[PDB]
Amino acid sequence: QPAHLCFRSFVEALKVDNDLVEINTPIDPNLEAAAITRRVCETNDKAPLFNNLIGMKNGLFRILGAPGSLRKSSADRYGRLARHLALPPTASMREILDKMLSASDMPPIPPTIVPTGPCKENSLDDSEFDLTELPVPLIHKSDGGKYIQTYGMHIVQSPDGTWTNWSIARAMVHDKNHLTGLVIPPQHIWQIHQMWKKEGRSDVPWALAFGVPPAAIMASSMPIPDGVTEAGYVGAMTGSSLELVKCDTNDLYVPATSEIVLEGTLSISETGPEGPFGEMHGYIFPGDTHLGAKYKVNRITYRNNAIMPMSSCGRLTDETHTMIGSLAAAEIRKLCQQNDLPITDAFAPFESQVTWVALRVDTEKLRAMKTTSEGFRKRVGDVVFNHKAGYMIHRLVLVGDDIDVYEGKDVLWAFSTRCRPGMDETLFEDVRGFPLIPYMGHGNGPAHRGGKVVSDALMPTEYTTGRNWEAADFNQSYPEDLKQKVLDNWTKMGFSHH
Amino acid sequence: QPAHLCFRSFVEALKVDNDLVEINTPIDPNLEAAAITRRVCETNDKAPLFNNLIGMKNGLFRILGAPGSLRKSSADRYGRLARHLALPPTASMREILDKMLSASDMPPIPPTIVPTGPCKENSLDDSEFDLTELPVPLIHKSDGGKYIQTYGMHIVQSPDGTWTNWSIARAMVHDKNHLTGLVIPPQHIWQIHQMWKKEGRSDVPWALAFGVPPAAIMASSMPIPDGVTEAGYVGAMTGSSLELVKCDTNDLYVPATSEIVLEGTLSISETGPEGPFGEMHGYIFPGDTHLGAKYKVNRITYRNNAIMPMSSCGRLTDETHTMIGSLAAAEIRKLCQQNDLPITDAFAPFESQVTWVALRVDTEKLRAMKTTSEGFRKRVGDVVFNHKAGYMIHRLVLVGDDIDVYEGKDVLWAFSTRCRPGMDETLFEDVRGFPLIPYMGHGNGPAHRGGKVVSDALMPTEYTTGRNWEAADFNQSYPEDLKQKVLDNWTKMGFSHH
Ligand SMILES: Cc1cc2c3c(c1C)C(C)(C)CC=[N+]3c1c([nH]c(=O)[nH]c1=O)N2C[C@H](O)[C@H](O)[C@H](O)COP(=O)(O)O
Ligand SMILES: Cc1cc2c3c(c1C)C(C)(C)CC=[N+]3c1c([nH]c(=O)[nH]c1=O)N2C[C@H](O)[C@H](O)[C@H](O)COP(=O)(O)O
Ligand SMILES: [K+]
Ligand SMILES: [K+]
Ligand SMILES: [K+]
Ligand SMILES: [K+]
Ligand SMILES: [Mn+2]
Ligand SMILES: [Mn+2]
Repeated sequence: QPAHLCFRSFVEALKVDNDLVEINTPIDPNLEAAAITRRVCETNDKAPLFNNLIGMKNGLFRILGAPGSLRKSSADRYGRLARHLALPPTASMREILDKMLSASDMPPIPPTIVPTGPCKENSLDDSEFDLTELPVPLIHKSDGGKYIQTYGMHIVQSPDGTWTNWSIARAMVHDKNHLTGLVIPPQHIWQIHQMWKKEGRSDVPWALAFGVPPAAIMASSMPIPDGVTEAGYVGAMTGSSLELVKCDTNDLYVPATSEIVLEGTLSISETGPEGPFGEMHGYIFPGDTHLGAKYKVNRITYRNNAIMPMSSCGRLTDETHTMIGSLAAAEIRKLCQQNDLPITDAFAPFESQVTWVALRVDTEKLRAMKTTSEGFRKRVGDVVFNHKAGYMIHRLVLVGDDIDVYEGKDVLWAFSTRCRPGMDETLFEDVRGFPLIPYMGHGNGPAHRGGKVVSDALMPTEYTTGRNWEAADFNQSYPEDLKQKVLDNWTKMGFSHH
Repeated sequence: QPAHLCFRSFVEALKVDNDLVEINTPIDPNLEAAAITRRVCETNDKAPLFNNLIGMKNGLFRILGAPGSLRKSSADRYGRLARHLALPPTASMREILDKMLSASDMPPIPPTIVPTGPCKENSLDDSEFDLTELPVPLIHKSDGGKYIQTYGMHIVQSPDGTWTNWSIARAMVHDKNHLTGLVIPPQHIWQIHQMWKKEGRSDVPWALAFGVPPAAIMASSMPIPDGVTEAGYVGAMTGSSLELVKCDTNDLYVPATSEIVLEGTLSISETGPEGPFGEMHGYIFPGDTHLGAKYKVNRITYRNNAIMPMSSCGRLTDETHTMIGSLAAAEIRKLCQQNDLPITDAFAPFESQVTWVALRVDTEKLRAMKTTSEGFRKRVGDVVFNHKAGYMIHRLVLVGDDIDVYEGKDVLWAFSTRCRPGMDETLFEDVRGFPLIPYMGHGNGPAHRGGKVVSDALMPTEYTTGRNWEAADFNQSYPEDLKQKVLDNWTKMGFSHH
C-alpha cells in the first residue's frame, strides 16, 4: 500500500528516507519515550520508532514519535509532511498547503466499505483489556494522566447520519475502560456532541483510530468546513476512495489499515478529570485539572505488531505547530479568497508559536479596491475571527507582495518596521478566543472572548500608487550584473543546498 | 598599541583572528565595495579589507567593511565587538554591555594631550583636496550621495567648553569642501548645535575622525548621558587616559591614531540636500531627499596608508543593529535600575529590527512592589519613552526571569504567548517617536510623535505568588537523571561548540 494510504507503509518510507531511528532496546513509556521524542522535535532529528516499549504485551504496542515534525535540512525540511501526501520530500509549504486545499473545489470521493483489513488481525473484548495495563506514555512530568491519544483520529457521526467527522483532540486514560479528553467549541467533535445531547436519547457512537492513513490524519488536523465528511475530502485529495471497515460493536467505519482501534461511546452526560497537559504553546500549568468529556471503550482491535504514533508536543517544533498552524492558515487563505479579499498566501509563523497568521496581499488588487487600512483591517478581521478557521489565531499580520509569508524572518521584519503600534492595528474583543493560549486561559481577561488583533504591515502607498521603497539588502540595493560578479568572485576573493 | 586603543592594531587583530579577508585587486567604491560588505553582513562572513580601491590617491584611502558585524560561529558570534573592548572573543553580550556600562559609576579619566601622532603623517589644506575626487563609496544604488561618513566620530563641544561630545551620525559629500548629514533631536550633536545657534555668533567648530580607537567608536554609538564627555567615559572604561592631539585649524582634539581627520565647521545657518540613505531598518525610499545640516571641511590629515571604516547598513546584521540596538538597550537597563525598576537585563532583539527592547524583570522584587500590570507598564514606559535612551525604541516587552532576553527566539515565544493583545499593552502617543522607522516617517501618523507601546509578557502570578507553569520542553518537562540518560545514550541509540 502507498505510504500516504497506510501508516505501516509510511513508517517504511521514513526508514528508506534515512529519517527513522529504530530503538530495539527497552524504553520506558513513563517519560523516556516522550523525552527522546521531545529532544528530536527540538533538534529536527530523525523520527524515533520504539520497538521495545516496557509494558508492551500481546502486540500492544510500539510507538512512533515525531510523525509530522521537521527534518534538519532546509531542502527537505517538510519531508515528513510530504510523505503524508505522496508529494516529493522536497515539497515547499505552499505545495503541501495547496495539496491540502485541492479537494475544496472537487466532488468528494466517498469511502469504499471492505469486509476486513489489518486492523482486525487481533481483538480484545471488554473482559480482556485494561487501558491502565497498556504502555500508554506519560508525555510530560506534570501531565494529569497518560495521554494515549495525541495522534489518532476520533470518528463521530451526526445523529441523522449525514456527516461523519474525523479530527484530532487529546485524550488520556481515566480507568480500565474510559478516557477523558478535550471536547470544546467550536470544534466539530463538540458540534456533533451537542447534536446528540439535544436529541437526548443516547451516548455518541464513537471510535478512535490510531495509525490511520497519513493523508487522513492530515485532514483530521485541518478545519475543513462544517458538515463536510473528512473521508470524502481525503478521497478527492488523493484521487482514490479510502477503504474502511465496520467497527465490531457499532456501525462506524474505520480505515482498514488502522494500527489500533478503540470502539465505544462518548457520553452525553458524564465527565471526568482531564489535564493538565503540556500543550502546543509550550506550557503546562501543574495541577490545572478540569472536567472533560468521558469516553467508554468497549472493544480494541489492532494490527499484528501495532504501532501507536505519539506527539511529544510543546515548544518548537512538533505536529502542533507544523500541522495545526499551517493547516489553519491554509483554510484562512481560502476563506479570505472566498470573501473576495485579495490574499494570495497565508502561514502561521513558528516564531509566533502559531498564534499569528501572516496574510500576503495582492496589492494590485488592493489598489483597485480604493480602500484604507482601517476599513481593510476591519473587513479581514471580521471574516477570519468570526469563522471557526480563525479560532486558534489571535493576530493577523497583513503584508504586501514582497514578503514571503513562509519565511518567519521576513514576516518579523515586515511586522516590526511597517505596522505602527496602535494606529495600524484593530483590536477585536467581541470574538471567540482560544483559551489554551496562556494569556487567555491563565491571563488577565476573559478566557473565551477577545484578545485578537489585525496588524496592518502594508505601507500607505500600497493602498494607492504602489510600493515606494527598495530594501537595503544585497538583492535590491545593487544591480544584477554587480551582484553576479560578487557571487562569481566570492570564494576567489577569500569568503565562504542539499 | 592595543587593538581597543588603535584602529590600525584592531585591523591586525582581525587578521590574526582569521576574521579578515584582504582584497588586493581593484575594487570599485561605486557600489562594489558596499555590495561585498552587504553580503558579508547578511552571511556573518569575515570582514573585508579593500587594499586597492579604484580612485585611491596619495594614500586616501583603503576601506574596512563590517567592522562591528557578527561572526558565523555561535561561540565567538560577538568577537568583533569584543575586539573593540579588550574582551575575550568568546565574550557574551551581557559581558560586552556590562563593559560599556562599567564607566557609568566611575570617575571620568580625562584625555591626555600629546604633541603629535600618526594622524598627522599627511595633510591636505583647502587648496589640495576635493571630496568629490576621493574614493568615497556609493553604498546603496538609490542613495542620494556618496556616504563618506558611516563609521567615523563627530567631535563638537558646547560653547562654554564644558562638554565635548563624540557620536556617529551619517554624512555624505555635498561638494569639494562640504558634507551634508543628519543632525536631529534629541541627539547630542543636535543639542550642541542648538547651543551654538542660540548664541548666534559663529558656526560650530567641528572635526570628524575616521578609524578612531575602537573603544571610542563604541562610546560614540552609545547614548551616555547629556553633558558627559565621551572621552573621559572611554578613559574610565578602559582604565587609561586616551591620547589626543589638537586639530591644526581649530582647538578640538582628535585621537592621536585616527586614520583620517576632517577639520572644519558645522553651519548654524546653512543646509543642503541630504539622503536618501539605505538605513538601519532595512529600507531606502528613492528620491526622499530633505535638507540636512551642512559641514565645511577646511583640512584633512591622515595616516600613511589610511583605512576608512564603512558600514554597509540595511537588513540584518550590521553595526546599526549590533551597536545601535545593543548599546541603547544597555543604557535603558541602567536607566530603569536608577528609577528603582526591577530590571536585570535588556536587549534589542535583532528579529525586531532593533525597534523593540526586551526587559527582564526580577520578579521577586516585582512581587514585593504589590502592583499590577497596568500600573507597572505605565511606570516603565514613562521612564523609558520620556528619556533620550528610549528614542529609537518603539516597543518594550516585559518578561520574567525564565527568559534570556539575549535570545530572540525566547523573547518571541514569551511575547507571543504571555502578552494579550490590547489588554496587556499600554500605547504611548504623547512621546517622541523615531522618524526613521518606516511606519513613522513614511506611515499613517505623525512622523515625530507617538507610535510606542509597552507590551507586558509577565503572567498574572508573576505579580503575586510566583510562576505557576513549567515549560513543555526537554529542559523543564523531564527530571534531571532522565535528561542525562537521554543525552548520554543519544549517539548510541542513532541520533546526531566551537
Ligand atoms: C495535530 C494535532 C491537532 C490537535 C491536537 C493535537 C495534535 C497533534 C494534540 C493532541 C497533540 C494536542 C491537542 N490537540 C487538539 C486539537 N484540537 C482540539 O480541539 N483539541 C485538542 O486536544 N488539535 C487540533 C484539531 O485537530 C484541529 O483544530 C482540527 O481542525 C479539528 O477538526 P475539525 O475541524 O473536524 O473539528
Ligand atoms: C553605529 C551607528 C550609529 C548611528 C548611525 C550609524 C552607525 C553605524 C550609520 C551612520 C551607519 C547610520 C546612521 N547613524 C546615525 C546615528 N544617529 C544619528 O543621529 N544619525 C545617524 O545618521 N547613529 C546612532 C548614534 O550614534 C547613537 O544614537 C549615539 O547614541 C549618538 O551619540 P550621542 O548620545 O552622544 O548623541
Ligand atoms: K478535521
Ligand atoms: K501599516
Ligand atoms: K555617544
Ligand atoms: K501579560
Ligand atoms: Mn471536520
Ligand atoms: Mn553624547
